[PDB]
Amino acid sequence: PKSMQCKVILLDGSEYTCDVEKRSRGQVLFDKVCEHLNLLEKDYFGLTYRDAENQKNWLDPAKEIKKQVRSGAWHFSFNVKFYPPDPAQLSEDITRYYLCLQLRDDIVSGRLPCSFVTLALLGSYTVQSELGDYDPDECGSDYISEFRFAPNHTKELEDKVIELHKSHRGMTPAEAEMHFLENAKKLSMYGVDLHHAKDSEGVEIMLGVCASGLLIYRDRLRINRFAWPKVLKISYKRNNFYIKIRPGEFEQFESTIGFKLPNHRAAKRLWKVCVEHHTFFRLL
Ligand SMILES: CCN(CC)c1cccc(O)c1
Repeated sequence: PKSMQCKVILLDGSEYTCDVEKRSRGQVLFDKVCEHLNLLEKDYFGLTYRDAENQKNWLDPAKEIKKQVRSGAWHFSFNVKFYPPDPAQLSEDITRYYLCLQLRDDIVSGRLPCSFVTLALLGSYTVQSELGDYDPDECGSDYISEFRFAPNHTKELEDKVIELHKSHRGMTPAEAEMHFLENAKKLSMYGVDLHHAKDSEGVEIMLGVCASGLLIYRDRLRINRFAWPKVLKISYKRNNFYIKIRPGEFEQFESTIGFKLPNHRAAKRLWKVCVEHHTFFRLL
């Protein structure tokens, strides 16, 4: 029975290494990672890998690892797949902790845009959870934390994190992570997976997939929302992606909306994440 070495980047940036049989389905590796992380609420999380295009793909837990990574290294990242709309309803604090770690990376990476004050408030709750009560002995008029908080760090932002941290005296880690999530969950791009596309007229847009539905970002003025209830069917063909959109109240026919993706693989990637999110929605 031949075994392949797996390397997994965890959300704290640490690296987990293990072996699985070469014919293993993704679930086998994911179970080993989740046991390492003492994670029980596993269904919100998944593993990603990079293809030769350095594009992120979800490892399908139901499919053979070898049939997915194909030519690539057995190198993966542990990520949030389904962002809970209401993280207070997760059963375990450790689930909320890994969700906070994922959101901290979504923020630093710029996937999750954030106002100055929200960057400072989230940062202040992270510092509270990890260091406890503000300590002046660990501070100065110049102080620059180790913590990454934003895609573009400024002294103004560092100062504001310290001001807010002083206010959290006595707050426990689970409490500070809950306040972190109460703020993060309200951000317009929370849990939104963005896909580059063109509309039917060749105009570049972004397609956003999230718990609530599919978002179109044409411009800051033109923004379509298709709540999952309105979506009957999601399909791809060649480089094309289509959604079948419910007749309006008293209308006779469904409508189909068509999009151009960068290639067949990018169309397939978007369709799979849409199907998986639509299922998640009907379980809420
Ligand atoms: C079990 C997999 N399924 C996929 C959408 C899922 C994922 C997260 C929560 C949940 O209640 C269900």
